[PDB]
Amino acid sequence: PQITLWQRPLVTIKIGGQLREALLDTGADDTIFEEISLPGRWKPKMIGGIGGFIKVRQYDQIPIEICGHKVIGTVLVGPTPANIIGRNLMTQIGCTLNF
Amino acid sequence: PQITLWQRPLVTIKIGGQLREALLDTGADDTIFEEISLPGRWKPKMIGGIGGFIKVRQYDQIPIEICGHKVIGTVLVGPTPANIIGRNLMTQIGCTLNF
Ligand SMILES: CC(C)c1nc(CN(C)C(=O)N[C@H](C(=O)N[C@@H](Cc2ccccc2)C[C@H](O)[C@H](Cc2ccccc2)NC(=O)OCc2cncs2)C(C)C)cs1
Repeated sequence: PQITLWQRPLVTIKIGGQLREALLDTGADDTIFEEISLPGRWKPKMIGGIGGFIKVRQYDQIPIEICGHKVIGTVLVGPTPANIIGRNLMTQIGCTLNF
Repeated sequence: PQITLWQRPLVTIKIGGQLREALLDTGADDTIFEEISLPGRWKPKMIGGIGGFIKVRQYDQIPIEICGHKVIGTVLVGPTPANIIGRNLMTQIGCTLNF
């Protein structure tokens, strides 16, 4: 579907049996969620943002449904104020920018 | 044109007679530049993001050229690690997300 930018580009996604809304963020290399429960092993990691850096957990090969699209990738879990779908996953649903 | 997301979506801009590269950021409501010199008055403002918040100057009605597209809008200047073009200007050039 095509989405204009008069409003924040929110998408509904399913991950680990949980439902959430996330922002399609072309300005984000990675995908991060605020508190969700994911299983298994992860690794420590720090993300750099506009206001500074945050410490997150890094999970790989995590199944994720973005607008009905099934894909798998690396998902970070950390203290973000907004759930974000990054380029690492937007690339997987074929999402592009147009103008 | 069309822009896939395998690489950060950078565009070349001209603003205040100065050249810069910026990220087409669908996850940003506003446009922010680190160190550029803009004329005129401005109003202090704070912006939030991953990592915390930062104090920035808010200039309105600033002529800016984005990939050859001449438009005008609010531009923030402040301690940001990367130049960002927000939704406030992306809508001006008719930029959309597609998948
Ligand atoms: C619900 C409430 C919390 C919300 N507020 C907002 C409005 N806000 C603050 C913003 O749009 N804020 C923008 C912003 O930082 N956006 C950010 C996402 C975000 C949104 C909301 C809250 C926190 C983070 C997203 C931006 O693309 C920044 C740009 C950037 C790139 C390189 C270096 C520094 C910065 N990119 C990143 O932070 O990349 C790192 C990563 C971000 N997410 C996963 S990895 C500013 C640039 C204007 C949206 S949702």
